[PDB]
Amino acid sequence: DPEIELFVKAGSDGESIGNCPFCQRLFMILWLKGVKFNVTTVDMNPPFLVYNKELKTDFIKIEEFLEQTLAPPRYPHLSPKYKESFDVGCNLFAKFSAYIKNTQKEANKNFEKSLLKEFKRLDDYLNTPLLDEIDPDSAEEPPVSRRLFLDGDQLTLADCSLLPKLNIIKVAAKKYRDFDIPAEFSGVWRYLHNAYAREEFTHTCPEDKEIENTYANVAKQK
Ligand SMILES: O=C(O)c1cc(S)ccc1[N+](=O)[O-]
Repeated sequence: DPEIELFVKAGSDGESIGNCPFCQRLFMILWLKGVKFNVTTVDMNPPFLVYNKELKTDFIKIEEFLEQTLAPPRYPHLSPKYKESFDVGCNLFAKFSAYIKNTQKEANKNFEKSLLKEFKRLDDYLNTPLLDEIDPDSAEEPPVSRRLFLDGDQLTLADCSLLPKLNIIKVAAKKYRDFDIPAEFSGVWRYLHNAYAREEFTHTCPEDKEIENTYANVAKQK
């Protein structure tokens, strides 16, 4: 295979994995490709990629590049089967971003509700059986989805995008707003339990502190 170096943002010691959810997304893509690569952290905007001596910089170009040039059969395809696997998480980070930046405590419930509404949209998607889901015993569509991840039972590009952002939301909102993702979002929790069991996700996460540091001067209410 090719010679690859991924440059990611460094954490507060200038060495550890810092909070950069697109860097984690690319780290996941390369890991899931099953390709050799090195990861370098930068105490400097990341991620950047060196692929056979060429510097690449535009994330979208990079993601397209990798999916197209690291292809089957040597490498797994990572594009999701269903376009909505991508589309479901579209406003979730923005709602979190407004919630975590709000400094008016009496507005907290309104911003939290707006975040919960997006989590509900995600939960519904994760509970709705995909068109390809067939119960192995009855051959009926299951009544509630059982698939591991967004698109099916493998990690896809959808998950490499969404998972890093959900980790940030989970960590930062718990730290600064005492927020827990409701237990009643059983679809969301099944997905998170499955994801946190995969090392491509957990071992590319920065330490929670790095994410807490990102929000330390925005999330304190006044
Ligand atoms: O980067 C985002 O905020 C994001 C945007 C869209 S349109 C879909 C999924 C996403 N995920 O997964 O994070």
